[PDB]
Amino acid sequence: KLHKEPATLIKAIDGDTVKLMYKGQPMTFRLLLVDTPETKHPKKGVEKYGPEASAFTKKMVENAKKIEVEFDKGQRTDKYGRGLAYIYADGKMVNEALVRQGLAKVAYVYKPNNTHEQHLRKSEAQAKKEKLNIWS
Ligand SMILES: Cc1cn([C@H]2C[C@H](OP(=O)(O)O)[C@@H](COP(=O)(O)O)O2)c(=O)[nH]c1=O
Ligand SMILES: [Co+2]
Repeated sequence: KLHKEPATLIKAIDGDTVKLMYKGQPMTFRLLLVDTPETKHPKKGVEKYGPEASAFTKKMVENAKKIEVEFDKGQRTDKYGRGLAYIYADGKMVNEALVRQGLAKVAYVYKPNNTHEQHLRKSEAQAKKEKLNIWS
């Protein structure tokens, strides 16, 4: 099945991208199955709820005692060299926490890297029926 491995926070970049020390190497990790509003790129840019999604991920990983990464069963990095994982901060999955708050939408679902897709879609449906943030 999937397994969690330890990692150490270096820096949170924005809502869905964080830099971590993993097995002794610095890497940027991109959260599987979600897309947060942009803070960066001019062909996207500071989007509504981008500042709040970044701050939520930053708060969540900086205050954690333990960060764990869980790779899915397909490729572990994307075309930019970013690690593709589910990230956990004291056992809470950051990717699901964002979707549950309406600060991310379920996106980039590429098989076989989709083990938690239904769990995330269930949380996104709840954030939409509660009209949270993106969905308000
Ligand atoms: C989440 C994810 C993104 N990506 C790619 C798709 C997009 O490519 P392009 O940049 O060509 O559009 C980009 C989205 O990342 P960001 O949302 O960080 O921009 O990263 C993957 O290749 N695999 C993944 O699992
Ligand atoms: Co994004």
